[PDB]
Amino acid sequence: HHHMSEATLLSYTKKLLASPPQLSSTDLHDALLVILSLLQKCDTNSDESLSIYTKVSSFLTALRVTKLDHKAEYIAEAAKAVLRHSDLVDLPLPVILDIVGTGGDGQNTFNVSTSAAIVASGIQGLKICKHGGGDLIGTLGCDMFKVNSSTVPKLWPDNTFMFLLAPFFHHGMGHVSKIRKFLGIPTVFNVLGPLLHPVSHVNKRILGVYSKELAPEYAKAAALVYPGSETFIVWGHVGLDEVSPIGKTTVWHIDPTSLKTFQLEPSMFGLEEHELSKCASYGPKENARILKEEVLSGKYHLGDNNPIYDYILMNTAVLYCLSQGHQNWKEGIIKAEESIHSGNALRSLEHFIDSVSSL
Amino acid sequence: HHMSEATLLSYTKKLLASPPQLSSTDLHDALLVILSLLQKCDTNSDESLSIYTKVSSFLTALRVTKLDHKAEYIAEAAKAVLRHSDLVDLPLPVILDIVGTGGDGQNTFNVSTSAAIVASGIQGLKICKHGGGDLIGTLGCDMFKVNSSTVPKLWPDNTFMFLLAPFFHHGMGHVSKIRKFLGIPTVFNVLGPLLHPVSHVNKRILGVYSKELAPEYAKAAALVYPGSETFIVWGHVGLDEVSPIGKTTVWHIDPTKLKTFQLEPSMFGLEEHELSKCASYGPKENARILKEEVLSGKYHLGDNNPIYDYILMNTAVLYCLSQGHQNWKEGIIKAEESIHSGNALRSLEHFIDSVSSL
Ligand SMILES: Nc1cc(F)ccc1C(=O)O
Repeated sequence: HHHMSEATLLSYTKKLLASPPQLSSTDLHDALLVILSLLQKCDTNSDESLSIYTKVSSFLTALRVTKLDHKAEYIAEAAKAVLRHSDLVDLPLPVILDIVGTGGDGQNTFNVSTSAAIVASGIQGLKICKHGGGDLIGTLGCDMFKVNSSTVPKLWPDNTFMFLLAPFFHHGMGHVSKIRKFLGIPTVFNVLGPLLHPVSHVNKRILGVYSKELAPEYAKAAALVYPGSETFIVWGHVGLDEVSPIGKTTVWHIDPTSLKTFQLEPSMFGLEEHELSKCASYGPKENARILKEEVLSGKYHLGDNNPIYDYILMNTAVLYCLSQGHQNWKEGIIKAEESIHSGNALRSLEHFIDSVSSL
Repeated sequence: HHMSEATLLSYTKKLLASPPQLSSTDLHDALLVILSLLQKCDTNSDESLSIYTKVSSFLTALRVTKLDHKAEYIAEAAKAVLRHSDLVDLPLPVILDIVGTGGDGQNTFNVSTSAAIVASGIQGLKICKHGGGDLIGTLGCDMFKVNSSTVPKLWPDNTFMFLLAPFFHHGMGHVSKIRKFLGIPTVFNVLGPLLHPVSHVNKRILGVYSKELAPEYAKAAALVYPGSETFIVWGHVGLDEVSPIGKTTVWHIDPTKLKTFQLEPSMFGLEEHELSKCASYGPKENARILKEEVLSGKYHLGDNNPIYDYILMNTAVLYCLSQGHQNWKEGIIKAEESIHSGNALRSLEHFIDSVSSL
């Protein structure tokens, strides 16, 4: 009877069981708003809670089976519906970039994403507002829970680097957290993280995706969620949501002043290829120590063929090149190298850690 | 433990593959995992939340693939539910059943029970009707007394028996709450007619709600009842019975191939009646009409009483199925004779008395 009811949710699920399916991209937006209302108001241990988890499970599964949650317009409406339950950052009116992946690629490489974001943030004229999650920033002695829509505006003016932990912004993602665990299958939610940036001022971004087949739809989705933001969608050919240190990577270029694809190889950066096995994660604590006491403290050099160092330089070089409007990959390398050895990258990180500590 | 959420999840994943990797025996095994897990959901705990999430996921994925519209899947689903059933063991006439899937959005009179009773008064015929009884319940019959253990006692001396489904199929009891919560059709919606606990039944009418379903539903009926001559019926107004208005398609399984023909009340010498004239007056009222207005002999062929015509027609189809011909007007004469001889009221009365002295 009320729009925000099991009855309304059921009617949207029934559009999904029709041949062909009759669920529009805007219906998916509307359905997700009903699911989030139904889940936020859940009465613990009530029959109503079981019935609701039943109908949300049913909807989300139907949506996976039809594959409409892999269509650009549907991904965008889904991100938009989720964002309605989010704390967005209100800022008073350098190039501001984000770098992040969908995940879901079944890989466990070093956190190059946060590392490149920190090294890029050391380059004069760049500002980095990375949205993610992760624990890595956690283990450098700053409470990431202190960073929310209320504190980001205080941190914003004097910081070249910032990290936003998604769960402290996206209360809608918090509401589906338990049913996602219970479902144990991928859903539309597995690909929304990168399209939920709560800072409107971000100009450019690298968005990594787990699959070649998603990339073109994810590029069209990114264009709809971040209108006029110049964007690389990246897919490493080995199956990786960032620029791979082995083999090729494809870039899908959303260029608002112009769709177009181009191919990246480590040789274009003046770097050796490295196998994924040589570029592994040692978990958050050790990743952070490696980053802070080795990479950012200048223990390694361009030309040392240190695999992790190379991997971070390359991802940094793409951030720089994206930021300046050119494909001079070796120049982004030089700029990444200078950010580290000048101490600027470590200073950018330390200033953000001190800033957070002060809240 | 193999009967676990993790095992169910792996079955759901088979359904999300392109193309799906869920075989019909996979559905059988998945359904035993489901009925086992749902048995443990006696509270609204988080474990229950989790199990309902995964069963809903599985059942919904099955519906959207449409594997639950395929005969092999429907038969394997029936076999899995029957594992949780009390089945009737009998010592080794024609024995008939008449029942529908429901799910047609109609609210028509209980013509199956009524036609089963009238048919049971035609000499040579034995009726063991299986159904979801509330009607026969209100005629002073303790239908809980009719179970696995008591059916063999009632079998020898009764031309008519009614078997109330929820007292046989514990497995259906377990999925009752989640099916209500799902609000969408699943495979469970079409299993009722395929769950008969007496294997000696050798002919039946099974109504379906959909033209589209009927062909695959006839195949499933042939897999579930290999030793059975069967009519699947769909009234074109959208009805799981021989319709008192417009045409009814019949799919015929003759275990000698899917034969088809068409029924129209004129073939029975009957006027057409709108569904509105053949409405369900509720269990207590339906039982009153059937025993007072119909089995008493108050109405005859030619009175054009809608309920009475509706019962005569469905009885006549049972008779013709039983005899291996299409003499529909002979069917009417045999039905009219079972009502007006009193033989029908007596057959029902014998059963109610058999159950009373149990
Ligand atoms: N709830 C049921 C119980 C039975 F024994 C047989 C069928 C059903 C049904 O819901 O159709």
